[PDB]
Amino acid sequence: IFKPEELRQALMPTLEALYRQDPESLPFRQPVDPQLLGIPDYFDIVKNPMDLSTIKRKLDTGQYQEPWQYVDDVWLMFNNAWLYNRKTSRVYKFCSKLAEVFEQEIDPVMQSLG
Ligand SMILES: CCOc1ccc(C(C)=O)cc1-c1cc(NC(=O)c2ccco2)cc(-c2c(C)on(CC)c2=O)c1
Repeated sequence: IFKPEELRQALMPTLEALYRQDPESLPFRQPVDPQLLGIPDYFDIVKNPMDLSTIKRKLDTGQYQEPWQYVDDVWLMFNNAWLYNRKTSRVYKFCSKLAEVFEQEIDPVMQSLG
């Protein structure tokens, strides 16, 4: 069992590492609005959307019961972007950079938790 403050203290640095990536985190900081972005086909392909602001709010307000729920949401965000965007596209490459950063950061944090 995990207290929400314990999860926030341990996991927020891994999320901050993603936010720190500029420009690579810019497609992921807010939820995708297909109308604003001019990609109205998005929700036909991405049925379970996820973004950094949602993950941050969940961590801030205690909505995760255990750390693998947070890890699941981060990977859901990455997988959505790799599914929707073409392999040669800017956003796909940005996602791959974030995933490389996350893999480096999450491993020892989960070991300390556990
Ligand atoms: C239509 C192509 O855009 C996308 C396509 C797909 C996806 C996904 C996540 O699958 C995301 C984006 C996307 C990209 C960028 N920026 C750059 O790519 C960039 C910045 C600098 C160089 O490149 C910003 C935003 C964005 C958001 C989410 O919220 N806002 C204002 C709140 C935004 O501006 C969204």
